[PDB]
Amino acid sequence: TDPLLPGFDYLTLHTSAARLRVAVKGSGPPLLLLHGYPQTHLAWHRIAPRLAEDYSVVLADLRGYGESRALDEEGADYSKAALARDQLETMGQLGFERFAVIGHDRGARVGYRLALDHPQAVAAFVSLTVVPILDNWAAVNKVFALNAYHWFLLAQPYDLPERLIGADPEHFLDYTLRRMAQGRDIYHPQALESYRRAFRDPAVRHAMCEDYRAAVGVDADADQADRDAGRRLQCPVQVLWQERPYAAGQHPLEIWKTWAGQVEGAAIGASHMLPEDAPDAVLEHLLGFLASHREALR
Amino acid sequence: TDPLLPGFDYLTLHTSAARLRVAVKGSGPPLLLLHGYPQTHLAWHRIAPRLAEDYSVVLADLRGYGESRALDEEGADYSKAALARDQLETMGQLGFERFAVIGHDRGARVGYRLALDHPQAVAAFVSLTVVPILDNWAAVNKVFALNAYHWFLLAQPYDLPERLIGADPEHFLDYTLRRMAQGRDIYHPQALESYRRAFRDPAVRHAMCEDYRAAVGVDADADQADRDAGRRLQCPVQVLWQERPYAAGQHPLEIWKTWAGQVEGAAIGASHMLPEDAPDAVLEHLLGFLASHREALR
Repeated sequence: TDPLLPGFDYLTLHTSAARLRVAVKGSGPPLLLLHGYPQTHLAWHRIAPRLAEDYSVVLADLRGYGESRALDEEGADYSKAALARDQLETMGQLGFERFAVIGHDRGARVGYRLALDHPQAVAAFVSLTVVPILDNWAAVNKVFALNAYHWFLLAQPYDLPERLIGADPEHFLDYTLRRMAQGRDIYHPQALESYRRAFRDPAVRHAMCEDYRAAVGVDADADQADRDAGRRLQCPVQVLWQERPYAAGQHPLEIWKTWAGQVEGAAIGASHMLPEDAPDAVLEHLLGFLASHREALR
Repeated sequence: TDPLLPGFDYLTLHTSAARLRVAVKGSGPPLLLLHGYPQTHLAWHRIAPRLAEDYSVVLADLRGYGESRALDEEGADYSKAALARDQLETMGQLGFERFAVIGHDRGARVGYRLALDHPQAVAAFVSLTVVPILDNWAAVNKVFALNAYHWFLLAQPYDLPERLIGADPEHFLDYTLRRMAQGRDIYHPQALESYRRAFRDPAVRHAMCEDYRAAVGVDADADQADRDAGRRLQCPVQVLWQERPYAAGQHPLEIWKTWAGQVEGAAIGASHMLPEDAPDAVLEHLLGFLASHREALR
């Protein structure tokens, strides 16, 4: 019965390599919120309004997801580094050279790559559920690959996964969202229609496969280069993770401490879909982190 | 320009739990040849005629593949152990209580499980490309899961993979066969039409998913129980493998020596599809192995 994103102004930004859908609200220090797969900026609908009471809030559809599209309709770059440049250009266009980044799922992957590549631009970074892909790949075993089968399917060469997931897009979308939510009734029916309409667009499905392809390839190469160079995130980092068992060496707080000198975080008793499943818990942690690092935002 | 399976007699066997398509030819000691995924008994067309000059040759479609079907059209068992019982019943019906087994791909998985469960029935065992699933699962890493993505896709719960692979069955079949052959022109056009017609049958596709599901679950459990018990194959074993690099502990000859006291084998410079890609090399090795162990066949 609350409206979706009350008072958010919907924009379409024309950047060097993309046409990006953005929604903005608020004043004060800037926050960029980046959704994940197979979603859009509406995934933040339970979080963004509260944040916009105290901050400048920018919500974006990732390149190729939702209503955002690459201008190169044949061979665009959907690597995290390219999407990180999109974020620089987006925030710059809106008046911000330095900003906090809050990401979930693929959006957190864009976010950390942004922070690594462009440390002057990232005041603080929050990851919901994500650790760097280098660490994920090192952890692959039987159970991982069964649970996260789509990491392998969607990364197969063009156009195998596009043919398979494109056959009955809405069925695959619905199946995937239910599975990611552990069957919990977390999707606002109207947000859902938005996710569905995006997924019915073959270009969106292709951009999602390209994301997964990049994760295998160039994104992992970029992480390795940073590890080799000893390059770490320079800002405060918060990681919010799903309450579940983590193998030795796999705990998200432990992993982030190998990538950044200033790390904190908390477990949340919800599914992978933290923005929609546990918005009040997420907000409590986010608000406290941002307040505690108000000097970093300056 | 040679006919397919000249002089083979096509039978349909009515077993306790299945209706099985069988093709037989020859006299002398019995050999049971078991094809793999996504194929049928026709995969042996370049090998079986030569063997039938000197042996009793039995070719079968695995339960649910090709023209073989489970009688339980709702909830059949497609575990390797169940398909191994099918082989006992098949060979018994034809007059054989003890026989050699030559398997490729999923058929070799049926074969080794038969040998373990029913050592009195298996005179000798030949595996083309396969090691026990327990060993495969222990080797899962990033590259394995990308290369063998279908092991993970096809094992997802009912009916996810059936929906995806069933959308355009012939396209997926053709793609998969090309990939497995490394693009080599190895499929006789008429054998191909047979593989295609089977794959167009939703029941066949479902039985294939069930095979992959069993591989994750009960088949692996069965291997572990044998390992725990110290149970090994009791017959001579030959393994013919694809010439490629194998990680330490992963070489097929080394692995089979942990499962059997009498093991030999050879590399063949071909794709995974050894029966069709390298029939002359396979025959040279098979004939020599069977001749060398003629006493075991008695």
